[PDB]
Amino acid sequence: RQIKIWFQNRRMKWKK
Repeated sequence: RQIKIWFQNRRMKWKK
């Protein structure tokens, strides 16, 4: 399945 790096790859694109 997914949801492991998915939005994490869209997460890495953050401002944290």
